[PDB]
Amino acid sequence: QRCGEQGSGMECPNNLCCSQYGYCGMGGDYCGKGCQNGACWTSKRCGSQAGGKTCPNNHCCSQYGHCGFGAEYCGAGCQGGPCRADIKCGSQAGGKLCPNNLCCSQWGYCGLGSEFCGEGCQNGACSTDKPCGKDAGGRVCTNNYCCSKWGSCGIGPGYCGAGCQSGGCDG
Amino acid sequence: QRCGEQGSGMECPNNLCCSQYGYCGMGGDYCGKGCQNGACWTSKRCGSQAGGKTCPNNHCCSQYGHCGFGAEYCGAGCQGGPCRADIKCGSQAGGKLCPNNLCCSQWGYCGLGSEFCGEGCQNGACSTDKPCGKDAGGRVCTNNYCCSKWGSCGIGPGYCGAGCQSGGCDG
Ligand SMILES: CC(=O)N[C@H]1[C@H](OC[C@H]2O[C@@H](O[C@H]3[C@H](O)[C@@H](O)[C@H](O)O[C@@H]3CO)[C@H](O)[C@@H](O)[C@H]2O)O[C@H](CO)[C@@H](O)[C@@H]1O
Ligand SMILES: CC(=O)N[C@H]1[C@H](OC[C@H]2O[C@@H](O[C@H]3[C@H](O)[C@@H](O)[C@H](O)O[C@@H]3CO)[C@H](O)[C@@H](O)[C@H]2O)O[C@H](CO)[C@@H](O)[C@@H]1O
Repeated sequence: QRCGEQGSGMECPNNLCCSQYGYCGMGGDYCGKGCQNGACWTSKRCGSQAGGKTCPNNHCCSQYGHCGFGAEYCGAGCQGGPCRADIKCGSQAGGKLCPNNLCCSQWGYCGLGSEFCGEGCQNGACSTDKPCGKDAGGRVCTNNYCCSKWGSCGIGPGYCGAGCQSGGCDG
Repeated sequence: QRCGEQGSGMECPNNLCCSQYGYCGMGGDYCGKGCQNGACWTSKRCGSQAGGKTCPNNHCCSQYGHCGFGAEYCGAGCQGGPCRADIKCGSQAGGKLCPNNLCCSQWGYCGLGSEFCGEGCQNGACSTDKPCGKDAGGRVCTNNYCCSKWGSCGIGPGYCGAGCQSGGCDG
């Protein structure tokens, strides 16, 4: 239920602002001073102008490095988030990965749903579930995901714990 | 640190899958059966198809009522979320309010950032706190937000509890 640092990076539903103390709400108490994520009155920096950091809550990063929605943020110059432009990736783009765990279609563009994560998916939250490791001819996961003992890619102690074949192993 | 139901409608950062058990991670144990939000393998339903339902994590609802990202989703047809087309609202669109607490600009389009939430903001998460209640001519807030004791609009205990002048007051 807590959010921000007090909630492990958690986000509030419906763009609700996460107060500096880690609770979800709307109003100055949450959206004002110390706002962690959500519709912060005080807009979060991103991309080029902010060390490459991405926007939380899947907001778009304007050409100016500010987080939000609308033509201004998602239109021309958008550096991140659901940009109105099509985001290239995969072999077709220097082997690039999609941002914020987006899947890369076989056609070389970023997205989510069966058309992007389905078959041909190059990276991101692909739902194909290709095996990795000892039995996959030594295959390693994409996105530094952890290859578990059963030889599946994922993130969470069950994938990254002891017996973590490769990737972001805790162990 | 719980997501979905077990964490009060809370969502994971970076489109991480909220498991049936309320924990964030990626993989089948998270993104497969039971997934409550995030980049679930079997995409969430929305729109007119699912009773008017919005998409979690600010995903787009395609014309067919499935949640995701990419041309197919946010492109033509888009029913909700950060569509490619501009979302009209306010007095221009029949006093229509923006979805997901988005701000309705002075011009009749939804968004987040100083441009939609500042001067002229019509509904949604405006950063401007127009006073409500007794000391405001008995003005009421937009979106059924709670007019608080001290005379401010917001959501959360402080605003909707004891001294809630109007709105989504509980007590
Ligand atoms: C979309 C976006 O990221 N807006 C930022 C804003 O952008 C910084 C640049 O602003 C340009 O001027 C904007 C101005 O801010 C708007 O109010 C106006 O309506 O449109 C013009 C378009 O150019 C300047 O040209 C440029 O020098 C930058 O300053 O910055 C503010 C904070 O400064 C931010 O809150 C907002 O999200
Ligand atoms: C954008 C969207 O909502 N996609 C839905 C899809 O929507 C109905 C249409 O499905 C098309 O089929 C998909 C196919 O399932 C994808 O895997 C493939 O890569 O692309 C096509 C085109 O989007 C039909 O061709 C079209 O006529 C519509 O009926 O429905 C599917 C379930 O059928 C859903 O999984 C997908 O997320």
